[PDB]
Amino acid sequence: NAQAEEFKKYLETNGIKPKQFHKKELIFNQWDPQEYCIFLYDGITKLTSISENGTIMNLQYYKGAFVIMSGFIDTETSVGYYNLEVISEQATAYVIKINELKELLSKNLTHFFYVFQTLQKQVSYSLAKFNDFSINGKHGSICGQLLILTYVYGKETPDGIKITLDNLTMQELGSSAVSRIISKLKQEKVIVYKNSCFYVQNLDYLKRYAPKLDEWFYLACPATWGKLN
Amino acid sequence: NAQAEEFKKYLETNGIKPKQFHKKELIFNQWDPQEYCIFLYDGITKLTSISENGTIMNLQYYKGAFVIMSGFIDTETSVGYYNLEVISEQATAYVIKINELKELLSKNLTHFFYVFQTLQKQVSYSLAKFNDFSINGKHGSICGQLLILTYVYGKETPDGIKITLDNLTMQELGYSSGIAHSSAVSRIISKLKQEKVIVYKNSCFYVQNLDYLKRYAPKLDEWFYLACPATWGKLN
Ligand code: NA
Ligand code: NA
Ligand code: NA
Repeated sequence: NAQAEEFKKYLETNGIKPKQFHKKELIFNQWDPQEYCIFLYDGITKLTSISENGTIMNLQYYKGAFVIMSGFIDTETSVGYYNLEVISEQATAYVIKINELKELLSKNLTHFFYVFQTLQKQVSYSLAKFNDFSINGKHGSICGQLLILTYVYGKETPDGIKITLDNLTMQELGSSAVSRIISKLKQEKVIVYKNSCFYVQNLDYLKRYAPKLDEWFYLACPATWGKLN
Repeated sequence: NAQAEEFKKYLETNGIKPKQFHKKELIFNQWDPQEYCIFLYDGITKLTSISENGTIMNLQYYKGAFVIMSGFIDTETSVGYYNLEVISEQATAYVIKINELKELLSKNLTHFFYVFQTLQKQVSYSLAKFNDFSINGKHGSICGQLLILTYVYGKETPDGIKITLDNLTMQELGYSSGIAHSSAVSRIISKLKQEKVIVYKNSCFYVQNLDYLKRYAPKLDEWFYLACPATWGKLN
């Protein structure tokens, strides 16, 4: 992603070094008083919350390249008691104190527009998820999450759209009601297991039940949307 | 709102004037290829998506002051086939072409942060809406909406905390909770009047048990505490 590679060099040329993380590590957590701006360059993470019970909740997924900010840019304070956990085997990330970021984004508007637009993609993603769930319920959410994975990691082949993604990580991403919905799609031959890999074979099925997330992808990632359309 | 009033001045000093919009008007629409940045200074609006079927989906709500951009600041293309409908009697908004915005947010950083901060409030608001819904479902969603309406439009009266809105439609109340049809909403509200959490009296909604709403809208209450601590402190 060109605009992301440019933001990478802009951070390095300004002295900011990357950092490695491993599965189940927290890049930022809900208890640190210091808030941070995260440039997830490589890997897959998830935003998590906790209730009074101590139930963990999964709220959002992020793949690199992308930006995640745990604090408001102006006040420099938490936007919510969230933790950012790595679920891939490794993840390369740049961690920036929010105050440090603003003098940094000031001296180059192009990178400001980059970060600014990542927030926009985030807003509309959540509204398309809500829109799809409002119509086709949890079955719409699952088909949407499958549609995203298909567009991002899918390669067209004779067996279908192979999800180029380790089966470990792919099993996690996809509650008891959640298990049954995924399997029924497997039952209906929407996504098939074959030769240690998973292939998507009824892309129209996913587009049908996650139509607003299919639009979000079209309006936000047209080039990635076009390869399989 | 200090930083919002300062954004108002910056626009008027650049030739951008306010515009009156009456109820049911669309400040931007999903069919207009021109995308805009909307600085809703006063009034109440809702984001909608209209299907070919002709059904209408209520996705988000905004009061002034706030900022709603229909296009991506960089590409200037649509972020989604959405409309911004006015649901208050009148509304006051500064309507800007996206390309003209990059020219202004360039010259001032301070404002650019302001609009940047609104986006952050949107994201964390949708995630808090979602969070409270996963734990407490439709009941929590409605509690959340009532709680925010209590914080923002709360006046202490002998009949509890009066929600100072007019024509405050029960259906518009459910649309904001993420609930489409009036059956479920009617059911939930019934249990709330029975449990003496709310009362429908002078054509209007009064809150009588604030702690109850906080109990089932914690993540949304935690959002307002972190997002609008001044307004949050009114009733805590
Ligand atoms: Na934090
Ligand atoms: Na194509
Ligand atoms: Na539009």
